[PDB]
Amino acid sequence: AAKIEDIVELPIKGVRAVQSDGQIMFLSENGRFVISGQIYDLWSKKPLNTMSQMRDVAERIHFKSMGMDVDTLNTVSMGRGDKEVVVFVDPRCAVCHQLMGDAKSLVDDYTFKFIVIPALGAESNRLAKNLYCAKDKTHALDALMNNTLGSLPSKETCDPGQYDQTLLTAHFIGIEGVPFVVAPDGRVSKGRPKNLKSWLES
Amino acid sequence: RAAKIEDIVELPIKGVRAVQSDGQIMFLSENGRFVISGQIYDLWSKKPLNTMSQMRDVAERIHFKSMGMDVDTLNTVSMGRGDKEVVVFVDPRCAVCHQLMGDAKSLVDDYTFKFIVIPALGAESNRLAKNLYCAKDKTHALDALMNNTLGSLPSKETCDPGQYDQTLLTAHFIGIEGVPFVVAPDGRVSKGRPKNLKSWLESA
Repeated sequence: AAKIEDIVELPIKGVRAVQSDGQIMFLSENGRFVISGQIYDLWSKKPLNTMSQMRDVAERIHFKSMGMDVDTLNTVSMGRGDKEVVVFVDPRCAVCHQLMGDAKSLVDDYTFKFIVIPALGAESNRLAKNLYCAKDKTHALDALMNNTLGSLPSKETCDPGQYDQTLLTAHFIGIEGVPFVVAPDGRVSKGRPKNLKSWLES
Repeated sequence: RAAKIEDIVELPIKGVRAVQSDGQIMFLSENGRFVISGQIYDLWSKKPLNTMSQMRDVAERIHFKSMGMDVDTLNTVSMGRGDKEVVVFVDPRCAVCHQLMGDAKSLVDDYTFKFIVIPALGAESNRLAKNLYCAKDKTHALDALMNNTLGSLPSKETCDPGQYDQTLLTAHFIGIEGVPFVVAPDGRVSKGRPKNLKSWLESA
């Protein structure tokens, strides 16, 4: 337990990994600062040594490698396929509803984890709570998909705060917007894929 | 040498803290996902930052001369006679800015103020900022800026610096935020008007 003697917030709003002359350096967004050295992904517990690895953290999210179990979040599952797809959705998000529709034709190859987050506020919170508190989750999936979550029978003792953990977690780990799809190989789609089936195969 | 850049990746990092522990200074991202171990260099001032005072310095201070930025080359008007230069970024329609420039008049024996005009509030401020820049006779610029009469300053015959103000772009790039924005002689910044300008201006 080494103590931190001092901490200073630097005027850096962004960082690029830049490869040149057998080295990878870290250059700030307005180009004021360059850092020479080694970067370590504390969440996945590994050094990033190659540009493929830099590309990987920009492009992919590996929940298991980072020790994040999505089933512990406000999650409903659809399908029984051997490859797992993650989708962050708002209960009121129509594009999300459409995505969940396209996914029904894919349940033989994939198991979709729909992570419900009240990204759109107000009524979305009330809905996400109804999902989180529903007694019989076997009907949660259908209610989420039909925007009928409001009617779901609640557990007697279930009253979360307004700051939804799944939302906080998503915000924290860098999930932006809904729907947000993470393919089995970790590739992220910020929005609904043009064609879900093809996008999913790699 | 020189060598080409083979590859570039934008990393998911929105902020960086310098963190001192066990005799080294590490660079930790805003959500704690990444730590960079190694050496940071201020490319604008052309020096290594090796200590926490030096980290604090880039956090707290802006040193124009050291970064090769001559503020007199921006859209700038000067007031006063003092041996110490104070820099203030102002929008021509900014009431707080006007009040600051006003308080500054009582300090001209000790300081020379550089009022760098930026149309941060856009629209009508642009035309005013243009009018200053294109004023043929700059000896009346200070008074026009301070009396909010830049609209009437006679312009050079062929002068239209365009829709995007160079001073504004420069301020944005180097990270000057809001108006007024004060930089003391010792480089210390104030984002807003300091409570008392006179005392604040003295070295600290």
